[PDB]
Amino acid sequence: QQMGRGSMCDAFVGTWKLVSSENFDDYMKEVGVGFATRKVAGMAKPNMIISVNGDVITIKSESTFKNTEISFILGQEFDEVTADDRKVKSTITLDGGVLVHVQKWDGKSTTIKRKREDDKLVVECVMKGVTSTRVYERA
Ligand SMILES: CC(C)Cc1ccc([C@@H](C)C(=O)O)cc1
Repeated sequence: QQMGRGSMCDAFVGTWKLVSSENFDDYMKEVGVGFATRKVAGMAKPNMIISVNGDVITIKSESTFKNTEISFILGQEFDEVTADDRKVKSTITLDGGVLVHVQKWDGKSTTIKRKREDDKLVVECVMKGVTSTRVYERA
């Protein structure tokens, strides 16, 4: 083994905690999440952990609601069971330094974008005309 070099996604690596969430309930409604799930998922305050190992990116989310973990290679689709229990087909790419996560299921699609803004990691969840913004800071 030799030690690898860095990459642009290193800006994302680390441990992040949710500090603010706007219009997430409306997002979840638009996605089709049911009442009891929305209310408990909307109350969650996740720690999000992003790591890189070679070509593989891992995103872990930990909360009192659910713990999730996905591992992927940019541009390479995978199967994902989401925290709300949708079975989706997911592809995650970089677009100009934004991590773009598209989920497809049941003829529907939603996009989750992650972007660095100052010391924060901003998450933008989009379902048709409904957007939710979630802001994370370093743990
Ligand atoms: C319909 C919802 C429950 C799916 C969902 C949206 C956003 C996240 C992460 C990015 C988050 O910020 O918690 C996780 C799950």
